[PDB]
Amino acid sequence: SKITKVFAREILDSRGNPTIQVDVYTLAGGFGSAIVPSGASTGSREALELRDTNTKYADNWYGQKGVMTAVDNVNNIIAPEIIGLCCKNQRLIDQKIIELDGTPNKEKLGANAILGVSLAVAKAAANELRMPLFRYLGGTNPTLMPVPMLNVINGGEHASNTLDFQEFMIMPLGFRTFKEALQAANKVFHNLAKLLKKSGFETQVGDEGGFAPNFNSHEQALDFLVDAIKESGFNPGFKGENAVAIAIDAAASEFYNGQKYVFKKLKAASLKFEFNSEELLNYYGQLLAKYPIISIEDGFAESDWQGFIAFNQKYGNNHQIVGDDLTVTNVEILKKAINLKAINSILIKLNQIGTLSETLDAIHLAQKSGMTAVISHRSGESEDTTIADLAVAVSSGQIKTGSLSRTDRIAKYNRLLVIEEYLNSYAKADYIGREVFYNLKKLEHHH
Amino acid sequence: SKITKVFAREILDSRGNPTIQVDVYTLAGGFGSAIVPSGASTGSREALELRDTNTKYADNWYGQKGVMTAVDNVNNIIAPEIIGLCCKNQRLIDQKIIELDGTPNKEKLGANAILGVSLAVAKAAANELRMPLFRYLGGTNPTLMPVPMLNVINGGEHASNTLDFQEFMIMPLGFRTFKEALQAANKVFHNLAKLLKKSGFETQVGDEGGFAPNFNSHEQALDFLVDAIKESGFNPGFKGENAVAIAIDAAASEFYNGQKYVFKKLKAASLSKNQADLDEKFEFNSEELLNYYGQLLAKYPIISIEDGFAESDWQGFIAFNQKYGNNHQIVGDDLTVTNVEILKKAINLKAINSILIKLNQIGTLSETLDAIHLAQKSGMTAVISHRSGESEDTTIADLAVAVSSGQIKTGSLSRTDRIAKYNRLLVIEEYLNSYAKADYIGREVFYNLKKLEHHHHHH
Amino acid sequence: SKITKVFAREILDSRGNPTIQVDVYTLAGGFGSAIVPSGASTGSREALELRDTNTKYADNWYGQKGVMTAVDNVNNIIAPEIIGLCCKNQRLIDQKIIELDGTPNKEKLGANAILGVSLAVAKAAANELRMPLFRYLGGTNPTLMPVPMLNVINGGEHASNTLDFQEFMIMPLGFRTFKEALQAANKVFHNLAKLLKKSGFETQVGDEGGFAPNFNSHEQALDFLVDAIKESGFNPGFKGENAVAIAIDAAASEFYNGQKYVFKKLKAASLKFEFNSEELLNYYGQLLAKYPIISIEDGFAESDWQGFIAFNQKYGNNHQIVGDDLTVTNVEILKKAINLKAINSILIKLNQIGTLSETLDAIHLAQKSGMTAVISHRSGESEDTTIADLAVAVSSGQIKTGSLSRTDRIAKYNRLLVIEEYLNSYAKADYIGREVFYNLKKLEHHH
Amino acid sequence: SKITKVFAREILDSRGNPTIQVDVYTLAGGFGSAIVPSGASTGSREALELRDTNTKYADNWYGQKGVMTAVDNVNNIIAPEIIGLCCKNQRLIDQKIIELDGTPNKEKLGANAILGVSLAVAKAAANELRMPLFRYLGGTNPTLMPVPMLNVINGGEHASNTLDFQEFMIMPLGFRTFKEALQAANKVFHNLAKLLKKSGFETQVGDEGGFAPNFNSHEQALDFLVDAIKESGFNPGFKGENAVAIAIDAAASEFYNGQKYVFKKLKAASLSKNQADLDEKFEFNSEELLNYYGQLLAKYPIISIEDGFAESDWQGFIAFNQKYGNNHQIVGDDLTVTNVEILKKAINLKAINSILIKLNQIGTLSETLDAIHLAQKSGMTAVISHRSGESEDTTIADLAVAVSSGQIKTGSLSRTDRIAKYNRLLVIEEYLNSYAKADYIGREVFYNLKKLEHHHHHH
Repeated sequence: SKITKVFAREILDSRGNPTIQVDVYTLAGGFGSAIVPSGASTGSREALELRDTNTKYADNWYGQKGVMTAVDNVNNIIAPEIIGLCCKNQRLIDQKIIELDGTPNKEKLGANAILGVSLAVAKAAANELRMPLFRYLGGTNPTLMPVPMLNVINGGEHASNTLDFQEFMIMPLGFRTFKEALQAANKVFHNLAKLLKKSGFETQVGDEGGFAPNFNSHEQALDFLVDAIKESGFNPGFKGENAVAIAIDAAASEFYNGQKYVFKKLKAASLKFEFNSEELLNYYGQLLAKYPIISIEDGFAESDWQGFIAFNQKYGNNHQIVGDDLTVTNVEILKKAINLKAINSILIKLNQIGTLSETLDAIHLAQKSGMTAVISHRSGESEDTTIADLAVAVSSGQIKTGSLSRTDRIAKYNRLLVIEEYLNSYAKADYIGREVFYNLKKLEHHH
Repeated sequence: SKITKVFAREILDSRGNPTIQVDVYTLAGGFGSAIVPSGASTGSREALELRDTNTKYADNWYGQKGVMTAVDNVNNIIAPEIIGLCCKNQRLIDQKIIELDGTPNKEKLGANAILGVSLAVAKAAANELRMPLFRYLGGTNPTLMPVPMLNVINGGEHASNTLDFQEFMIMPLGFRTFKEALQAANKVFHNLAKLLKKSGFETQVGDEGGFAPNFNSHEQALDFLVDAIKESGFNPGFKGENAVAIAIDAAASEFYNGQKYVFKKLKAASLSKNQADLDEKFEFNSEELLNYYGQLLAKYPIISIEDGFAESDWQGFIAFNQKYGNNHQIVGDDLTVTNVEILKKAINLKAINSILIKLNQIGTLSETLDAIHLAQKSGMTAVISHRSGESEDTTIADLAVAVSSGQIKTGSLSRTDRIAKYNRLLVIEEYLNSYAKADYIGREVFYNLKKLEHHHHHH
Repeated sequence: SKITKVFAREILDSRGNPTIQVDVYTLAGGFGSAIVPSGASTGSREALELRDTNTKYADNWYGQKGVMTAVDNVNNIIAPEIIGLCCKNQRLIDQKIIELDGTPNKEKLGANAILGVSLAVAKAAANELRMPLFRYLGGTNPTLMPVPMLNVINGGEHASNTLDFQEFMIMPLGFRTFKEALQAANKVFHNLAKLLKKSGFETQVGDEGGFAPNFNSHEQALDFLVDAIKESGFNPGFKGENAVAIAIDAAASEFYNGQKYVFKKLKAASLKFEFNSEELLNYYGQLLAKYPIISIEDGFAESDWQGFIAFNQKYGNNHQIVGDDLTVTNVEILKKAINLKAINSILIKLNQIGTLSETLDAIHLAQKSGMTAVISHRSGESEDTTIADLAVAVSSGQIKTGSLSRTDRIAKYNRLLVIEEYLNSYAKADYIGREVFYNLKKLEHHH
Repeated sequence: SKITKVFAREILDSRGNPTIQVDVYTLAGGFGSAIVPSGASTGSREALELRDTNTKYADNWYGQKGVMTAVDNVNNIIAPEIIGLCCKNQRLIDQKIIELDGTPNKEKLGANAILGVSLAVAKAAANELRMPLFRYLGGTNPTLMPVPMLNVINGGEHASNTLDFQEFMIMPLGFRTFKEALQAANKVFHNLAKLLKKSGFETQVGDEGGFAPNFNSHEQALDFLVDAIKESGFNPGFKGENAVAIAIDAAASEFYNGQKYVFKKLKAASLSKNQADLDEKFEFNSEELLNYYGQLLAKYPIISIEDGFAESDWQGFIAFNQKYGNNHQIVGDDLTVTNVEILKKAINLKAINSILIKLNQIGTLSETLDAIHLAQKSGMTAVISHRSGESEDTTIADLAVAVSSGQIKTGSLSRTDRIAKYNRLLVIEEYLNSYAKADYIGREVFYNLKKLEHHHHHH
C-alpha cells in the first residue's frame, strides 16, 4: 500500500548521544518505526552519518553530537520523494533514496537519515502484511536461529586493565535449541560475575554490558574465562554437548605502528610486547593451541593485508577469521578480501553501508563465496531489534550483539526468543551450534 | 471492545535475569504489550513477584530466577478469567484479577503475573482508542512534563568505593522546556564522565547507567558533582536560570544497626581491623544523623533526600520532616514500599512530604493510581520510579505525565533501560507541543515545600 | 476524528431567558451538544457572556436578553476556525478559541459562545470514543461520587422573608452509597415541605427549586431545618451513620456597606442588626456552636479580605470556608486566596472562566493547594448535566446543584445516578460522606 | 432492525419523586430513551402506574413512591418478550406488551413500565432511520407548529389564594411564526412577574413554573392578566395582529359536592366559620355556573375552558357545549382521562369539542395515536398535555407536530421540565424552516369552533 507519512525525530541512544528515529505510515494502516545505531562521522571507506557540527543545532547537545540536520533531511527532503510510493517496493525505495543523496558514501543527507527511512519502510510493509519482519525479509523458509557471540571481557585503549586485545566472547555451541544456548550463556555470565567478585575484581560494565576487570594479561583473562565456563557446568571446546567456545576481537589496527604490533599496555605495565606480522601470527597459534578459540576478528591491522592472507592460510581451515575494520561492510573491499583469500568471515553493520537492500546484497555476496556474515551491533544502540530479524532472515548462523546486560543488547536476545517461539508453533526452529561454521573446511576437537 | 487473547512469555531483563512480558489483543484490533520490571520475592510489606524456586523450572536460569510459573499463571489461570471482558474497564479487570489471586500481597499468582496483565490491558485499550497511554490514563488535561532525577554517582553496599549513601542525582531545574532540561543533563553527564577520566577514576556503569568511582567520602563526591555542573555551564542551586540541583538516596536502612547509623565503609577505610571507634567518629544516633544532613544541606544544593532514616526509625523521619521539611523534599522509599496503608501512617505521622511510586510494589495499575491520588491529595509529591531490573517498557513516562507527578526517577543517561523513558518523554513532549501544550515548570513542581529558598542565600 | 460541523442556536434557559446551545459533529460519527448556563454580562473580574443589547436582535426577547449575537459568533466566526481539527485535542481547541477572541475576559465573542463550543467539542469526542464524559475528562480511575449540597431554604434581597443570609443547604453525610444519600435528601426535602405546610408556610419554589418561607430569623430557619432532619429519621451532625449536616451561603457582599454588615431585613422587621467584621465572625461561631453547620460560603464580603483571613484562621481547621463572589473562578484571584489563607474551598462555575481546559486548570490548582473544588450550577440552567460528569472526573467530592425539584437541578442528580450505575458494574462506585472534607485539619463531633 | 437490549432504571422527576427511564438499543446502532411522567396510581378509569407500595422497595423513597417494581417488570418480564422484534413495528410491539400485561388498565406490569418501553422503542426506530421523531410518527407532511397554552396563574386546592379555578393560561395567537409567538409569551411572562412584584405579590412558582399570587377572586386574577398583556405591547383578544387570548382550567370536579358547585375558597374568605351561605352567594347549580362562565366570557378574552363542569355532570357539559361551543373551546380532561370509550361517549353526547391527550393515561403510543385520530375525525381538537411530574423528555413536542394537533399544553415559561418542550419546538421549527416549511396559523387552529368571533365585538 502507498506510503502516506514519513516523520523523523531526534532521541538519545544507549550512550546518551543523539540519534534518529523514523516512523512510516501507509494507506492500508501499516506502521513502521526504526532507530539508527551510532556510526562513523569521518572516514573515506564507510557510509557517513551526519551530525550537527557547524550548524545552528551544534550547541543543542554535548560534543555537537545532535542529528537534527539528518532529521531535517528526512522530514524536508526524503519524505516528499517517498510519499505515494508502494511500501512493498523495498529495492525501489532504497534506490530512490541513494540517488536523491547522490554521493557514494551518503555524506550529503547522512547515512543515518537514509538507513532510518530504509528500515522503517521495510517494517511498515511487514506490519501491513501482518508478517514478522524476518519473514518479509527472508521468504517462507527461514528457520536458523543464530549462535550468539556474547561479549564478556573487555580490553583496549579505553579499558584501564592490561589487555590490549579489544574483547573476549563466549559462544554457546553444544545445545539443541536457542533457548538452551541462551540459558547456558546466562549461566556463564552470572557465574563469571560471581568469580570476579570473589577475586576482588570490578563488576561494572561498559558499552556492551560486559566486564572490564583489572586482568594483567590476555592469558589471565582466557584462564579466568575457561574456569567460569567449567564452574557453570559446561565444557570449553568446540565439539560435543555443553561445548562453549571463545571468540576474540583483537582490533589489531589499534596497536599497529605501520611496521610492528605493540601490546602497549602490557609494555607499560612492565616498568614479549613487540611483534612483526609473522611473530603476531605465531602468538595466535599459541593461544589457539592452549584455549578453545573458534574465531578471531581483526587479528591483523587494516593496512596489513599480507598478515591477514597468511593468517587465513595457516589457521583459516580450522578457525574463523573475521574482518571488521578491514572491510567496514564495503562490497568493493569485500570483493578484494574474497579474491585475495584474506578472511573467511565478515561483520555486517547495516549503518556502515546505509540501506537494507545494499546490506542484503553484501550478505548474499559474502555467503555465495563461502564466508559467514556475522550480523553485528554498534557501540551506541537502542531497543531496535532489526538485526535479530536480519540474522534469521538471511540464515547468518551467527550474531554479535553484546553481553547479557543492558536493554540495548538484551532486546535483541529477547527478539530471538520471540522469533524462536514463532517458529516453534508455525514452522520449525533450528539451532545447530557448531554446524553454523560452514566456512571452516575442518572443525577439529579442541582437546 | 472485548479482550480476545492474553498471552505471556518469559524474556530477560536489563540485568540478564528472567522477567515476564504480556500481550493483550481486543476484538476491535487493539494490541497492548507490557514488560514487568524486577521486584521483591520475599518480604512482609510489598507485593511479591513469583520466581521459579522449587519448581520443575528452577534449573532453567541462573539463581533459579525463571518466571515460567508466573507465565503459566497468566496463560492458564488469569487469561480464561479475563477474556470476554471489555478492555476499557480497567478497574473491573484489576479487581477481578486481585480477587482471582485472593492473597493481599499477590503471592499466589505472583505480583509480576498480575501487573503484566494489568498494564497490557491498559495499553491495548489506549491502542484501540488511538490515544497515547497518558491521555487514556489521565483524561484531556495533562500537560506537565516531569523533572528527572538523574542518577550519576553510586555508593552503598555493592560499590567498592567509600560512599555509604546509595546514590547521588542531579535535577535540571532552571530550564524552559523538557528538551532543554534533558540537554542540560546530557551536558552534565558527559562532562562528569570527562572530569572523572581526567582524575583517573573509572567510568564503567552500574545497573542504572551511572558511575561508581573510587571516591573517599560523601563530600568528595558532592564536590565533584558541583564542579561538573559548573564546568557544563550551569549554576548549582535551586532558583533562577540554568539551576541544577542535587538529590540523594541515602538508603539508610542499609547502615542502621538497630540503634545507631554507622558509616561502615567510611570506617573500614580509616580504622584497621583490630580497632574500635572509641570516639564515635563514624556513628550517629537519629539526631546526630539529622545534624549531619543539615551540614550537607547548608553547603551543597541538595533539594531532595530519600530514605534519610531507616524503615523502622519512624521517629527519625518525623524529626527530619520537622526540621527541614519546609525547605527540602523528604522521600520515603523503603519506608513506604508503595503501600497504601503505610502511606496513611506516614501522612498521619507527618513522616515525609514525598513518596516513590513503584508499579510492581503494589501490583496493579488501579491500585497505583489510588496510591498516587492519596499522596497528592495529602500535599505530597509522587515520584514515579524505575527498578534496578528494567526493559524498554516506558509505562512510567506516560504515568508520570498522566498524573502530573512533576518528578520521575528513571536512571542515568546511559543504557536503553533508562534512555527509553527519556525518549518516551521526548515523544510525549512532541505530541503535546502540536496538539496541546507541554509545560516544564522546573522548581515549581515542589508544591510540597512550604518555602523553597535560594541555595546561595546565607541561611 | 475531524470536526465536520459546528452549529449554534438560541433556546431558553430554566428562568425563561435566552441561552445558547451548540452542536458538534465529527467525521467518524461523533455528536456532542451542550447548553450554556446563565452568567455575568458586566463585571471586571469574570469572563463575560454576550447578550443582544444594542443590536438588531435587542427587541427579540424581554429585557434585550437574546443571545443571537453569540450564536452568530459561533456560526460565523468560531466554526470555520475549528472545522477540520481533531476533536480529541481539547486543549488545542480551547486555546485556538481563546486566541480567536483575543480578549482576557472573552468579551468580544462572548463567554457563552466560547464555553458552548468548548463543551460540545468534548462531548463529541467522548461520544465518538464510546466513553462516558467523566471517563474522557478524567481517565481510567475516577470513582468518587460527590456529596451534594442541596438548597432547601432561601433568603436574601429577592425573598420576602426575614432571612438576610442567601441560602441554607443540607448535606447527607453518613451513608454508604450515593443512592442512599440521595434517598435521605429526598426524605428530608419532602418532610421539610410537609412541616412547612403544617405550620402555614408557603411551599412554592424559587430558581433552584428550594423554598423561601416567611421565617423571622436565621435561628428560626436553622431550628426548622434541624427538626425536619430529625423527623425524617436522621441525625443532625457531622459524624456517625445517618448524619446530615447543614451548609450556609451568606452572600455577605450583599449586606456590606464598606464598613459594617447590616442584616437589613431583620432591622426593618423590628420597626443585633449591625456587625463589624469581628462581630460578624462572632455571630458565626454562635451559629457554629449551636447548629451542625459544616460549611459557610461567602461568609464575608468580597472586599473584606481581612474578615475572610480571620474567619479561616479561627474556624477553618474544623469548618469549610468557601469563596464564591470572592474568587469568581478566577485563577489569579485564587492564587491570592491561597497565598493569603483566606479560604479552604472554592466554587467552580464553568461559565465564569469560559472554557473546559481553563476550568480543569483551576480545579487542579485548588486541589493541589489543599482546597476543595465545589462544582456549582448557575441560577439559569438546563438539562445539561456536564457538571455531574465534571465533579466525578476530578474527584471533587462535592457538588452544589440545587434543591430536589425542577428538572434544571434534578437532571444533575439523575446523571449522578446513571454514573453510579455505570461505576457499579464496570468499576467501583465510592461515596465517603464526611471524608470528602480533606481540607479540614480536624473534623470533630458536633455534639 | 432488531431490538438487542431494553434496560430500565429508576430516576427522579421534576417534583423529586421516583420515575422510570427506559433505554432501547437496536442491532443497526439505533438508541432511544424515554422518561415517563407522573400519573395516577389508583382510579377506575385510566391506566395505572405502579409504585413500590407494599414491596421490599417501599422504604427506598418518601411516600413509598419508588418505581423499582416497574423497573424490574421492564428488565425481567417485558424485555425478553421484546428483544428480537424489528423496532420499526411500533403497533406490533405495543400490542405484544399490552397482551403481556393482560389487564385493560395496565395494572399488572404498570402503565409506567409499559409507556416507557413504548416510547423508547419509537425513539430508537426514528434514531436508526436518522429521522426526527415527529417525521417518524407523522409521515412526510407535518408542518403545523402548535399554539402553546401557557400557564401563568394558579389556584384551586393547594394554592393559598382565593381562586377556586385551578389555572389561567395565555395563548399567543396573532403572530406569524412559532418563534414570534414564543417571544410574545416570554414578554407577557416577565412583564406579568414584574407587575406582580410591583403590587407586592409573591413570585415563586409551582409545579408548572407559573405563579400563585394572593389574588382575591377570579376577576382580580383575570384583570391582572389582561393588563400584563397590554403592558407587554399586545392586544387581549382573538383576532388580528398581536392578539393574545386567555384559557382557563376550572377543574370543576374539585369544587362540585354532588349537587352544586361551591366556590369554597372564596366563601371561606367572606364568611366566618359559624356562618352559612343563606343567600347562596357562592353556590351554583349547573345552569347557574354556565351563567357565570357566560359573564366571564363576555368581559374577558377567554378562548378556551377546560373541565368547566364535574366528571359526573355530563348534563352540565352538554349544556355548556350547546350554549357557547360554537364560539369557545370546551375541553375535557378529568371528564375523559384519554379513554377511548369515554371519548366515544363524549362524541355521541356532544359534551365537548376538545380533549386533553396524556400519553401515560392510556399507556402506549399506538393507543394514544388511535385516540388522537378518533378525536380529530370527529371534529375535536386534541391538545397534547404535560403532567405535573415531568422531565427533560420532549416527546409531546414531536407528538403535537406529528399529528398536527395545533395546540400543546406544557406549562409556564420557567423550569426545564416545561422549557425543554418549547426548546424542542424551536428545534423542530428550525428543521422545518430549512427542509420544508414551518406553519404557525394562530387562531386558525380552532377548526372545532363553528364561528370564532372578535372578542372586542359587542355580543
